[PDB]
Amino acid sequence: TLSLWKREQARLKAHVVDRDTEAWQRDPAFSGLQRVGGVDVSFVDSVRACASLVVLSFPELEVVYEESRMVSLTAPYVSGFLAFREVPFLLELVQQLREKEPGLMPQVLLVDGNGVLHHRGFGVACHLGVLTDLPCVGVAKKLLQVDGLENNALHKEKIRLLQTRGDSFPLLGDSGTVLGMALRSHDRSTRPLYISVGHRMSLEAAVRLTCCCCRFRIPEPVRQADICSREHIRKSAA
Repeated sequence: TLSLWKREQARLKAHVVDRDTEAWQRDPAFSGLQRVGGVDVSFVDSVRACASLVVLSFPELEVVYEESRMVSLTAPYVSGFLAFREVPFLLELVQQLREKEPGLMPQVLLVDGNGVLHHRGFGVACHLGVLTDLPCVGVAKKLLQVDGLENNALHKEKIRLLQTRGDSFPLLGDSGTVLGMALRSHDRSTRPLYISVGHRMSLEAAVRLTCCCCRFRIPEPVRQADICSREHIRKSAA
Protein backbone atom coordinates (compact mmCIF):
# COMPACT_ATOMS: atom_id res chain seq x y z
CA THR A 1 0.00 0.00 0.00
CA LEU A 2 0.87 3.70 -0.11
CA SER A 3 -0.86 4.99 3.04
CA LEU A 4 2.08 7.17 4.09
CA TRP A 5 2.53 8.65 0.61
CA LYS A 6 -1.22 9.17 0.23
CA ARG A 7 -1.39 10.93 3.61
CA GLU A 8 1.63 13.16 2.98
CA GLN A 9 0.21 13.92 -0.46
CA ALA A 10 -3.23 14.96 0.80
CA ARG A 11 -1.67 16.94 3.65
CA LEU A 12 0.45 18.87 1.16
CA LYS A 13 -2.41 19.19 -1.36
CA ALA A 14 -4.41 21.12 1.21
CA HIS A 15 -1.62 23.75 1.12
CA VAL A 16 -2.10 24.47 -2.60
CA VAL A 17 -3.01 28.06 -3.45
CA ASP A 18 -4.44 28.35 -6.97
CA ARG A 19 -4.62 32.14 -7.02
CA ASP A 20 -2.01 34.88 -7.47
CA THR A 21 -0.23 35.89 -4.27
CA GLU A 22 2.58 38.07 -5.60
CA ALA A 23 2.33 41.70 -6.79
CA TRP A 24 4.23 40.95 -10.01
CA GLN A 25 1.57 38.37 -10.90
CA ARG A 26 -1.17 40.99 -10.67
CA ASP A 27 0.72 43.23 -13.10
CA PRO A 28 -0.39 42.94 -16.77
CA ALA A 29 3.25 42.84 -17.95
CA PHE A 30 4.69 41.05 -14.91
CA SER A 31 6.43 44.25 -13.82
CA GLY A 32 8.58 43.36 -10.83
CA LEU A 33 9.39 39.89 -12.11
CA GLN A 34 13.15 39.38 -12.49
CA ARG A 35 13.93 35.68 -12.07
CA VAL A 36 12.14 32.65 -13.48
CA GLY A 37 13.28 29.19 -12.48
CA GLY A 38 13.19 25.97 -14.46
CA VAL A 39 13.58 22.43 -13.15
CA ASP A 40 13.98 19.10 -14.91
CA VAL A 41 14.68 15.49 -14.15
CA SER A 42 15.69 13.35 -17.11
CA PHE A 43 16.46 9.64 -17.24
CA VAL A 44 19.53 7.75 -18.44
CA ASP A 45 16.34 3.03 -16.98
CA SER A 46 14.04 4.52 -14.35
CA VAL A 47 16.69 4.90 -11.63
CA ARG A 48 19.92 6.70 -12.58
CA ALA A 49 18.98 10.19 -13.75
CA CYS A 50 19.85 13.89 -13.74
CA ALA A 51 18.17 16.67 -11.76
CA SER A 52 18.71 20.21 -13.02
CA LEU A 53 17.79 23.60 -11.59
CA VAL A 54 18.17 26.70 -13.74
CA VAL A 55 17.47 30.37 -13.08
CA LEU A 56 16.86 32.87 -15.85
CA SER A 57 16.62 36.64 -15.86
CA PHE A 58 13.22 38.02 -16.81
CA PRO A 59 12.22 39.26 -19.32
CA GLU A 60 15.62 38.77 -21.00
CA LEU A 61 15.58 34.99 -20.42
CA GLU A 62 19.35 34.69 -20.01
CA VAL A 63 20.80 31.96 -17.80
CA VAL A 64 21.96 33.44 -14.49
CA TYR A 65 22.10 30.17 -12.56
CA GLU A 66 22.68 26.55 -13.55
CA GLU A 67 23.10 23.35 -11.55
CA SER A 68 22.87 19.70 -12.51
CA ARG A 69 23.26 16.62 -10.34
CA MET A 70 23.43 12.95 -11.25
CA VAL A 71 21.20 11.01 -8.87
CA SER A 72 19.76 7.55 -8.25
CA LEU A 73 15.97 7.37 -8.07
CA THR A 74 15.53 4.14 -6.12
CA ALA A 75 12.12 4.96 -4.62
CA PRO A 76 9.17 2.89 -5.95
CA TYR A 77 7.75 3.94 -9.31
CA VAL A 78 4.00 4.24 -8.72
CA SER A 79 1.71 6.21 -11.06
CA GLY A 80 0.30 9.24 -9.27
CA PHE A 81 3.24 9.33 -6.88
CA LEU A 82 6.19 10.10 -9.18
CA ALA A 83 6.93 13.34 -7.31
CA PHE A 84 7.97 11.30 -4.28
CA ARG A 85 10.92 9.98 -6.33
CA GLU A 86 11.98 13.29 -7.85
CA VAL A 87 11.00 16.11 -5.47
CA PRO A 88 13.52 15.53 -2.64
CA PHE A 89 16.34 16.03 -5.17
CA LEU A 90 14.62 19.06 -6.68
CA LEU A 91 13.88 20.40 -3.21
CA GLU A 92 17.46 19.93 -2.19
CA LEU A 93 18.16 21.76 -5.45
CA VAL A 94 15.93 24.65 -4.37
CA GLN A 95 17.38 24.63 -0.80
CA GLN A 96 21.12 25.11 -1.63
CA LEU A 97 20.33 28.05 -3.89
CA ARG A 98 18.41 29.78 -1.12
CA GLU A 99 21.15 29.09 1.43
CA LYS A 100 24.10 29.88 -0.83
CA GLU A 101 23.17 32.38 -3.55
CA PRO A 102 19.74 33.63 -2.40
CA GLY A 103 20.10 36.72 -4.58
CA LEU A 104 19.51 34.46 -7.58
CA MET A 105 16.43 32.86 -6.03
CA PRO A 106 13.67 32.53 -8.64
CA GLN A 107 10.35 34.24 -7.96
CA VAL A 108 8.58 31.41 -9.78
CA LEU A 109 9.45 27.92 -11.00
CA LEU A 110 8.52 26.41 -14.35
CA VAL A 111 8.39 22.63 -14.01
CA ASP A 112 8.52 19.97 -16.70
CA GLY A 113 5.52 17.98 -15.50
CA ASN A 114 2.05 18.54 -14.08
CA GLY A 115 0.37 20.53 -11.33
CA VAL A 116 -3.23 20.03 -10.23
CA LEU A 117 -3.77 18.38 -13.61
CA HIS A 118 -2.86 15.09 -11.99
CA HIS A 119 -4.19 11.65 -11.02
CA ARG A 120 -4.50 12.74 -7.39
CA GLY A 121 -4.66 16.48 -8.01
CA PHE A 122 -1.09 16.98 -6.87
CA GLY A 123 1.61 16.66 -9.53
CA VAL A 124 5.33 17.42 -9.16
CA ALA A 125 4.70 21.13 -9.74
CA CYS A 126 2.32 21.27 -6.77
CA HIS A 127 4.58 19.08 -4.63
CA LEU A 128 7.69 21.16 -5.29
CA GLY A 129 5.72 24.40 -5.13
CA VAL A 130 4.21 23.67 -1.73
CA LEU A 131 7.44 22.21 -0.32
CA THR A 132 9.43 25.27 -1.42
CA ASP A 133 6.61 27.75 -0.79
CA LEU A 134 7.39 29.21 -4.20
CA PRO A 135 4.95 30.11 -6.98
CA CYS A 136 5.10 27.14 -9.33
CA VAL A 137 3.73 26.17 -12.73
CA GLY A 138 3.30 22.79 -14.39
CA VAL A 139 4.29 22.78 -18.06
CA ALA A 140 3.64 19.32 -19.54
CA LYS A 141 4.29 18.27 -23.14
CA LYS A 142 1.62 15.56 -23.02
CA LEU A 143 -1.98 15.43 -21.82
CA LEU A 144 -2.24 13.47 -18.58
CA GLN A 145 -5.43 11.41 -18.88
CA VAL A 146 -7.30 12.33 -15.69
CA ASP A 147 -10.93 13.26 -14.98
CA GLY A 148 -12.10 12.19 -18.43
CA LEU A 149 -9.45 14.15 -20.32
CA GLU A 150 -7.85 12.43 -23.32
CA ASN A 151 -6.04 13.39 -26.52
CA ASN A 152 -8.71 12.01 -28.85
CA ALA A 153 -9.99 13.47 -32.14
CA LEU A 154 -12.13 16.11 -30.40
CA HIS A 155 -9.14 17.33 -28.40
CA LYS A 156 -7.05 17.66 -31.56
CA GLU A 157 -9.92 19.54 -33.18
CA LYS A 158 -9.77 21.99 -30.29
CA ILE A 159 -6.01 22.22 -30.85
CA ARG A 160 -6.61 23.21 -34.48
CA LEU A 161 -8.68 26.18 -33.28
CA LEU A 162 -5.53 27.49 -31.57
CA GLN A 163 -4.41 30.06 -34.12
CA THR A 164 -1.84 32.37 -32.56
CA ARG A 165 1.05 32.13 -30.12
CA GLY A 166 -0.78 32.65 -26.84
CA ASP A 167 -4.07 31.09 -27.93
CA SER A 168 -5.51 28.68 -25.37
CA PHE A 169 -8.40 26.37 -24.60
CA PRO A 170 -9.49 25.14 -21.15
CA LEU A 171 -8.95 21.54 -20.09
CA LEU A 172 -12.31 20.80 -18.49
CA GLY A 173 -12.53 17.67 -16.36
CA ASP A 174 -15.75 15.67 -16.06
CA SER A 175 -16.02 17.03 -12.52
CA GLY A 176 -16.83 20.40 -14.10
CA THR A 177 -13.60 21.98 -12.87
CA VAL A 178 -10.96 23.50 -15.16
CA LEU A 179 -7.83 21.44 -14.54
CA GLY A 180 -5.53 23.39 -16.83
CA MET A 181 -5.08 25.05 -20.20
CA ALA A 182 -3.83 23.89 -23.58
CA LEU A 183 -1.52 26.65 -24.80
CA ARG A 184 -0.22 27.35 -28.29
CA SER A 185 3.23 28.63 -27.34
CA HIS A 186 4.55 29.53 -30.80
CA ASP A 187 3.24 30.59 -34.21
CA ARG A 188 5.08 27.75 -35.92
CA SER A 189 4.58 24.88 -33.49
CA THR A 190 1.94 22.17 -33.88
CA ARG A 191 1.61 20.51 -30.49
CA PRO A 192 0.30 22.66 -27.62
CA LEU A 193 1.72 22.93 -24.13
CA TYR A 194 -0.35 21.78 -21.17
CA ILE A 195 -0.37 24.30 -18.35
CA SER A 196 -1.60 23.68 -14.83
CA VAL A 197 -1.34 25.36 -11.43
CA GLY A 198 1.40 24.09 -9.15
CA HIS A 199 1.28 26.56 -6.28
CA ARG A 200 0.77 30.27 -5.51
CA MET A 201 -0.29 31.38 -9.00
CA SER A 202 -3.59 31.59 -10.88
CA LEU A 203 -4.02 29.40 -13.97
CA GLU A 204 -4.50 32.47 -16.17
CA ALA A 205 -1.27 34.03 -14.92
CA ALA A 206 0.50 30.68 -15.23
CA VAL A 207 -0.45 30.53 -18.91
CA ARG A 208 0.48 34.17 -19.56
CA LEU A 209 3.84 33.66 -17.83
CA THR A 210 4.60 30.44 -19.68
CA CYS A 211 3.90 32.30 -22.92
CA CYS A 212 6.11 35.21 -21.86
CA CYS A 213 8.95 32.74 -21.28
CA CYS A 214 8.52 31.11 -24.69
CA ARG A 215 11.23 32.42 -26.98
CA PHE A 216 10.72 29.14 -28.80
CA ARG A 217 8.14 26.36 -28.42
CA ILE A 218 9.37 25.16 -25.02
CA PRO A 219 9.47 27.77 -22.24
CA GLU A 220 13.06 28.97 -21.87
CA PRO A 221 13.69 27.96 -18.22
CA VAL A 222 12.37 24.44 -18.83
CA ARG A 223 14.27 24.27 -22.12
CA GLN A 224 17.54 25.30 -20.47
CA ALA A 225 17.03 22.88 -17.58
CA ASP A 226 16.55 20.10 -20.15
CA ILE A 227 19.68 21.21 -22.00
CA CYS A 228 21.69 21.03 -18.77
CA SER A 229 20.32 17.59 -17.82
CA ARG A 230 20.97 16.27 -21.33
CA GLU A 231 24.56 17.52 -21.26
CA HIS A 232 25.20 15.88 -17.89
CA ILE A 233 23.68 12.55 -18.99
CA ARG A 234 25.84 12.59 -22.15
CA LYS A 235 28.86 13.53 -20.05
CA SER A 236 28.11 10.67 -17.67
CA ALA A 237 27.66 8.20 -20.53
CA ALA A 238 31.28 8.92 -21.46
